[PDB]
Amino acid sequence: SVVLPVAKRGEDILKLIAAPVSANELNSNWLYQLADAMHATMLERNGVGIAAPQVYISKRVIIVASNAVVMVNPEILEFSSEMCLGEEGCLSVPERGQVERAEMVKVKYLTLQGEMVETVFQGFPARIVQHEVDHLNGILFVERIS
Amino acid sequence: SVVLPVAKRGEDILKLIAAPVSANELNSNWLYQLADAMHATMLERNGVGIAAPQVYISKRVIIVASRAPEMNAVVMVNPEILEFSSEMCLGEEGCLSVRGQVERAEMVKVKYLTLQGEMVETVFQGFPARIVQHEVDHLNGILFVERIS
Ligand SMILES: CCCCC[C@H](CC(=O)NO)C(=O)N[C@H](C(=O)N1CCC[C@H]1CO)C(C)C
Ligand SMILES: CCCCC[C@H](CC(=O)NO)C(=O)N[C@H](C(=O)N1CCC[C@H]1CO)C(C)C
Ligand SMILES: [Zn+2]
Ligand SMILES: [Zn+2]
Repeated sequence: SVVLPVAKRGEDILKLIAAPVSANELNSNWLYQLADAMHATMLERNGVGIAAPQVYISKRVIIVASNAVVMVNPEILEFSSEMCLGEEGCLSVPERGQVERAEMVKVKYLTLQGEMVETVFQGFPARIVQHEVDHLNGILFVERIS
Repeated sequence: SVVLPVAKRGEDILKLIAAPVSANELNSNWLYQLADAMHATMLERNGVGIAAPQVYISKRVIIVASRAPEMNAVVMVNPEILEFSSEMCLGEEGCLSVRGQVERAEMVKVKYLTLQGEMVETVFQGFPARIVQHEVDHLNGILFVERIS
């Protein structure tokens, strides 16, 4: 049910490298409750994704929802050299911007139950993925512009 | 219960000022679960307290659980030390995230919220007072090794 407070540009939490979710957390009430609160917060703000650092949780959890998918410890395995520009805004940057992304990405991640999945995204979902994974590595979208 | 991974000295999560728990989070399953995982992790690491930043959660939640006197564990949300005593004690401190000597106030008066969100004000003495000072230092981005003076 909970909507979490969101960190804004300037706050140091957003510039860290987020720590991996551990094995013990997989399939826990702990992790389901985190994911649920992140999903509620994204919904309240009209987001199509969210990353844990943005709700002060320095853990590698994102949600992508252009059904909403929860990804634990995601890794982008390859980017296409084919690029595309999209307009991005960020819940943490209250300034929107035109940003180049790989048109396609191959990604590996864990579900909340801890099952390994691998998949490709194209177009907008793929931009969402790259934006959220950027949050996990301490990067805001404005740093990908200039 | 879940045992969580713990940040060690030189991870920058430990150097931030942790954000206050919001009103909407009080009395939520979210918060009960966070506190439960913190509690399990402290027990499994043989600590006598824990702060949320140590488990990568940049939020103002601590647990004080001396064993040293023995007390029942207390969870404190948005804790605030309203008064430190002029009296001081010095004793060996170590941290799940790092030992040596630290001068602490011998008494502290602390105001905090329970997990339901009830306000409580309590005076700690001796070692529990040191535990509180240490955990609140974690919330403000300070490790005890910065206090070996
Ligand atoms: C675009 C790449 C993904 C950005 C995801 C963000 C959410 C966020 O900050 N995640 O870290 C969002 O939903 N942003 C929205 C957004 O940019 N949207 C919403 C629909 C179209 C798209 C492009 O402007 C609004 C809320 C600013
Ligand atoms: C005022 C001291 C408070 C220290 C709290 C730490 C745990 C911690 O890092 N919390 O943020 C701890 O449990 N440290 C233990 C500790 O210092 N103990 C355990 C029993 C008594 C005392 C010995 O000095 C061990 C793990 C080294
Ligand atoms: Zn964002
Ligand atoms: Zn400590």
